[PDB]
Amino acid sequence: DKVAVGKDGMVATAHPLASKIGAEVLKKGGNAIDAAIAIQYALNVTEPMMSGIGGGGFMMVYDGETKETSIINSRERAPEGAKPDMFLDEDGKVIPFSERSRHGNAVGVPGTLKGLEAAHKKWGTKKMEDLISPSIKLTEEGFPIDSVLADAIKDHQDKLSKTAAKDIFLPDGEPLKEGDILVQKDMAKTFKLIRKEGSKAFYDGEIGRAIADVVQDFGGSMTPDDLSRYEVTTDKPIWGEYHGYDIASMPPPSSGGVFMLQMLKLIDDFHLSQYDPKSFEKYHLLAETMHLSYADRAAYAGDPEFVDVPLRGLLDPDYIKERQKLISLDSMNRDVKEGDPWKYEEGEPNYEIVPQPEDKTIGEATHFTVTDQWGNVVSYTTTIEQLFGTGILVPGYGLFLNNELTDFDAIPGGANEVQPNKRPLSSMTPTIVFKDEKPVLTVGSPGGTTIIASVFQTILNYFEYGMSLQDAIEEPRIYTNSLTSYRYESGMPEDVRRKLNDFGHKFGSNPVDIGNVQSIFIDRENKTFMGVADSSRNGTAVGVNIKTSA
Ligand code: NA
Repeated sequence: DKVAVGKDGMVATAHPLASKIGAEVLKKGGNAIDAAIAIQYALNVTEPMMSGIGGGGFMMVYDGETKETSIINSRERAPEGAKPDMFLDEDGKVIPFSERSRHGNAVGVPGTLKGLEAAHKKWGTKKMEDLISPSIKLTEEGFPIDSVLADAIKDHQDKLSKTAAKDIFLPDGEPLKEGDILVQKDMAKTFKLIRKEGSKAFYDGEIGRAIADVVQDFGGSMTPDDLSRYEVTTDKPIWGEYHGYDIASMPPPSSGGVFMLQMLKLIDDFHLSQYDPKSFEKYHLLAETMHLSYADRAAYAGDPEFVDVPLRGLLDPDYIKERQKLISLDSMNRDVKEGDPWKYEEGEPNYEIVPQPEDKTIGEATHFTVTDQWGNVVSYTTTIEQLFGTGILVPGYGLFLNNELTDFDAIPGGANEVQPNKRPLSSMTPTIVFKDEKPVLTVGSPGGTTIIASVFQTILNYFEYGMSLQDAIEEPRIYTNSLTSYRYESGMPEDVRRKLNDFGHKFGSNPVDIGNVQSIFIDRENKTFMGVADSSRNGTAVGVNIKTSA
């Protein structure tokens, strides 16, 4: 079911099998981290277009013992053979996203598996053999697919029809429909090999060199030395405060936390509870806020190891006011340029503001969350950049490679320019909300740049409007990053949309799904966990109740 309640454990994932697997891990004494790993593998199996060991993600973990919140950063790095103008042709103009998404240089160094390694060596309590076996037997013996997978295959037949993925997903040229069984023998082989040799086989073994060869064959410049040079990082979350709660989220190289918190700070003083959850005022103010935030994102966000992001000025109260001057109910801001936070901050941008064309299909990830009986809290957002990533299947291994490096700017000079060993700017937002410095909520969503809007709104809907968790998730969302791009979910009143367009907005004719939030609420005063999965997909929440003497 989409909503469940537990007392000793709780799991919320995008695929039911992964949910029941993680729940099983919790059931026989495992913790939230073990479950997180098992769920990662199960998601690799059942939803290979969203997450994988050929991709990367951000894993937020709240430790039950040390009471510390840390982040396993497994973002992909560019090879040192990667160049700033590698997204430009010989004529100095931007290669279309359709070709960029599938090319060799779009592939970054996969970091997921090493992230799982670090997580297992820090908080792991069960043998990873046990954690990977169910996924192995899920790829070996097959499984009946869901509607999301089938629709994804049918919508991306063309990308899959040029790689080693056809003979698996397009048997005779026909995509596997809902109910069809998906068998992945080669994937099972890779999982078994990893079960044998560990991460060694991936980063210093046959799998690595194979990935290298197929990448170079697709025009890439990645070497096995690039793989063997890779290490995950550990990040301290970015902190904000909203209506008495402390919010912990993802800092650079992700843009999620900073500007989600910025949107919160910007819209807080308008008190949206004053208006109706489907009124003109709320939607309008949301849009006006998002424009400013994304405007800043397009100019000030990038890998902190390479460029300086002005966090301190992006969240400064006086700066927030200065930007709030541009937000009003009586008019619409038609000149949406990035603000100047550097006033309120020591330092100077070591780059320039470089305009980018908006040729970006927006990609989808997967987010999941786990909670155990020891106060450990896991909120993991993992991704290959887009559905099936590049589409490139590692030959003989049945593994999809990401196109994460497209998250870089096509035109160099900016903070998010292509640099070697540099991590591309992400929009993912794994987030944990605390009260009295103790975890009470988990928020996270997939869908590239829209994620920030999905989380924000959700959080808003939960605290400003005080709605229930499922109501906060299911409450229709909107998205806009410019005066040209607008999206709205099914649920917005037609007259309100029409008036919004009369005010200068550009909402389209038909609605689309925005994000997919899985969340876990921690009710300590009732000693239970509540799990909710978004209806946008076939997500699932499963609770765990363990008897004493067990
Ligand atoms: Na992304």
